[PDB]
Amino acid sequence: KYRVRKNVLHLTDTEKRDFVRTVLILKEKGIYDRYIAWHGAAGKFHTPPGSDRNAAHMSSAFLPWHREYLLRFERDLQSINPEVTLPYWEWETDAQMQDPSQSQIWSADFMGGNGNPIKDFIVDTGPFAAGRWTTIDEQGNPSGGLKRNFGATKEAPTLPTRDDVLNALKITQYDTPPWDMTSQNSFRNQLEGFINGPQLHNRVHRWVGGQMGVGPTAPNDPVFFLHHANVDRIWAVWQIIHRNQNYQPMKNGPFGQNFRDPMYPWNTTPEDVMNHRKLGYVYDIE
Ligand SMILES: [Cu+2]
Ligand SMILES: [Cu+2]
Repeated sequence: KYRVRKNVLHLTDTEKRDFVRTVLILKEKGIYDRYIAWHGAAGKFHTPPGSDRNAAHMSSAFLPWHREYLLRFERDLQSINPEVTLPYWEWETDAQMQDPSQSQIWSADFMGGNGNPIKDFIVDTGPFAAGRWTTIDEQGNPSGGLKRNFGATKEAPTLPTRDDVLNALKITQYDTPPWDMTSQNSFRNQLEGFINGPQLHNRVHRWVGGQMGVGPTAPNDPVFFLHHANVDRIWAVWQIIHRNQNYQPMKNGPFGQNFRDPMYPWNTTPEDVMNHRKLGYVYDIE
């Protein structure tokens, strides 16, 4: 309840400067790379093998997986700078703008801007511009630059709306069998965005483009964590609202998806991260 995750737009220039600096440090130290690989590994871990579901996506573990993932990242920032916490990108408000790409999150002192269509959508502004920040491909080999291409996709010309987010918060069950991308009247499948996809979470990735367009390379873009911080806030808000609801499946789901299963690549369980306050953080909106 001490660490407070703030909205990006409420950040002081110094806070924004300190977040970036710490992320750059994690990168230099070789720590940042551990996160990208954990994510890649996870999406490759199929539950069960042959199934669509994996440890980190397309099933019930989606929400807790990333919560643990973000918890570990924040602790790592914290080891560098005890004053630094993970902010969130409230994409639903930016979506209200005439031109969302005009959001302050993309300023040169923070995330940097859109991709340069002359350099194949390589990002050349900001702290994470090519030549300042090295990227890795799916194979673990250098890929040579952050790429972004906002709203370029026919399927996802726009970010998700405030109404889209409110409509997910109305769903009663955390998830429903068969605990996959076809799960109906499920908050998890809804938020993840497979209901008439891409919506919500999935929709943000498609809208951002570049590495953020494809799962395995998503975290190469530091905006990945800001986005997942916002996703985690929505879940946390749901938990407050539907407080007689609990995680599902409690059992009989596939191994890795149940309440008390370890979440590959770690030993952490969904039970372990069910209460975010217990983890030592809370979002501003409280
Ligand atoms: Cu993920
Ligand atoms: Cu994601």
